[PDB]
Amino acid sequence: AYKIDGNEVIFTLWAPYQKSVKLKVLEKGLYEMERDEKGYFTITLNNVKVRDRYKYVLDDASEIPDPASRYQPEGVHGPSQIIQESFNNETFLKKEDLIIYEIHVGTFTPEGTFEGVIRKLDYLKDLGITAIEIMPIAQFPGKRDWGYDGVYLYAVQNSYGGPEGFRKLVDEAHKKGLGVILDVVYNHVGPEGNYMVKLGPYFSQKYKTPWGLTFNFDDAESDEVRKFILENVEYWIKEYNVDGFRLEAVHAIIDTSPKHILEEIADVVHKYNRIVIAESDLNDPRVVNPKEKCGYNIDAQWVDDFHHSIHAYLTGERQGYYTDFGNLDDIVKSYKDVFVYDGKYSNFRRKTHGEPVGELDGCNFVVYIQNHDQVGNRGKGERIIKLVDRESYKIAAALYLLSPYIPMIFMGEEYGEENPFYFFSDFSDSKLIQGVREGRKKENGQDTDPQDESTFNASKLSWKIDEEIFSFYKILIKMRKELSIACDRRVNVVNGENWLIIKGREYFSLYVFSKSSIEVKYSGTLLLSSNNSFPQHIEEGKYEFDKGFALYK
Repeated sequence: AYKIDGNEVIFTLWAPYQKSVKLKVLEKGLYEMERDEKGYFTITLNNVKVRDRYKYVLDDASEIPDPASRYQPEGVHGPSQIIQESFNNETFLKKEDLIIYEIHVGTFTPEGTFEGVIRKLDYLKDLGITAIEIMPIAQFPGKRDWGYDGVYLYAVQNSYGGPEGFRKLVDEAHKKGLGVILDVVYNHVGPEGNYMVKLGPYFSQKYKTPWGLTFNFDDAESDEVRKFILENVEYWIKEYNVDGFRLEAVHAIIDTSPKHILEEIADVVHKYNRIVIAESDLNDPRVVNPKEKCGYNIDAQWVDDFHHSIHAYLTGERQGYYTDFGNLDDIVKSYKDVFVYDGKYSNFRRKTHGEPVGELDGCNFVVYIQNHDQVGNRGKGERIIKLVDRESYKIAAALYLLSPYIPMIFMGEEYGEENPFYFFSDFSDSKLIQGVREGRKKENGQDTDPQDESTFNASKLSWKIDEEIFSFYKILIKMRKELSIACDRRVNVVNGENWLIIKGREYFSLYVFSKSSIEVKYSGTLLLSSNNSFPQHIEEGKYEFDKGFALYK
């Protein structure tokens, strides 16, 4: 990194593999750097200002961007740039009022920039969302990427609007009473434009993940790599005033140290009173358990079991991981016990999977019927709206929005967006271009070309409003708040062949998947319905209901 110190600025580069490194300040000089014995290279300079461009030149004369670059104006292979130094001591977000909205900046808006998301803030606020979640903005190759190919952990993507656009987005979100959560990647680096391998043991020689290589957290020289990650979390908070984080694939962050890097990450976010959420495929409560119960004390985790159980039941799909799901029983299991695989044999995984969650309340978990993976990892990128009828879509929306868990809405879901969301990338390396095309075709059955611009264009939201769907979402969100549904796992669930009744402290819901005669054990007054066949006031008794959903107070 660099540190601005009055009128001077000190450049620090960690590079144990390197005998000697030069700082090349574009159009100024080449400056020999001083080397300490742990292999940190330094110089303090007097003639450097905001906006100056630089690179490092290595033993073998080759020139590289700063791996801790704060800005890559010309992309992943261009020079690094010096930017203005910048936060609130607290996030105003309360974990239990959290309703999350997932945004891919590039496709969210015709603009495809942060400014584009600023334009939608009033709309999001009025919808009833309390936090936006931004998919990764760490600089990745070209302009079209989900974000997981990011390769400069500190550098806000140039083509989204860079440092200033992001800072402006968070400032405007705060003015409007909305939090921002940044999706961040601490388990891997993208395959194009990363130069760390030339500098030191950033990557493990011990571990292989689905992704491939991973960061080195527990082997020789790993102190400095732990710092690189820990300082990154601190950086987003101080420099951008971010409210929280969503950690990509924590099951791929491998650490056998006495104290797990995941626990240290949560320490950093909590020291600054922020929130962290984990994407975890472990079904293991240690991720969110407090330290006194041997956990990392992360605030919440994504629970795919909830999505899968709804998706597989409603669609009839059993391909890939859906094979582990499909029964109505699975939805009730996840509504009661959170995990469906809570220590039970998985045919998909060919092993016993998961662990019960205990008495953890609902706000340690996040659920959804849609997100970038559950749409985008499908070969044809189909939203669930294309896979179920209108009533089923509404029933699915109710099931998660009225659950004890923190709900996350996928951009466009709420107004009935029909456009696909495809996997797209924007590599320039011809081997990587070939690999991604072949891999997406073989693994996902993707027929559109990930590297074709029209694949990105087809994934852009249309903003074509289905008013009836939008109204339904809006009222759901509002009723969730009024009924104090959030976090509260004290629910009673009854099911028959083709229906579910779920009762909480203040409400009951009827989810009728197919015309059924149902014994209703409660009295109440109708708050919301997926059609108008349900009565305003219901009393205990037996009723024949058509497909649909009804919420009673």
